[PDB]
Amino acid sequence: GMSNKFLGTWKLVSSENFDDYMKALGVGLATRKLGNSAKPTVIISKKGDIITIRTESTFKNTEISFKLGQEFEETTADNRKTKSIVTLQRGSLNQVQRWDGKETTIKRKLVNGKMVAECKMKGVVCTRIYEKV
Ligand SMILES: CCCCCCCCCCCCCCCC(=O)O
Repeated sequence: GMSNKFLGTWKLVSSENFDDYMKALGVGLATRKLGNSAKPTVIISKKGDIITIRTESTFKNTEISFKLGQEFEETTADNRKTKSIVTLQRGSLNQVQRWDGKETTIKRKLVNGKMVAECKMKGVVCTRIYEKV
């Protein structure tokens, strides 16, 4: 299953193209400004076969709990109500969110002890790097 090397608390240290990513999602300007300013913390944890990914920022906190490969209801930070599935592919945690006939993917993998999130919406690709705290 998911490597335990994912487990822990992670701090955003880099973001690239997040603004176009948020635009692609339909996020408005004032909200994009706060999203570009945010340096969130991501806490990954597990209890049994339930994985929890919690995101904490001054603007918005979010949290999802799921079992691999089982679709669940998610409320995103920009308040989309999505049906989502997290899968494991070559050590990459891959989240797909679907709503209103659209789809975005967030792929999280470990690289030299950092966590790299790649976010994809309509060909826009955003890259966010996190360091373990
Ligand atoms: C990310 C929380 C704070 C900013 C909230 C602004 C609303 C836009 C959210 C878009 C989806 C966020 C995807 C984040 C991917 C990651 O975990 O790095």
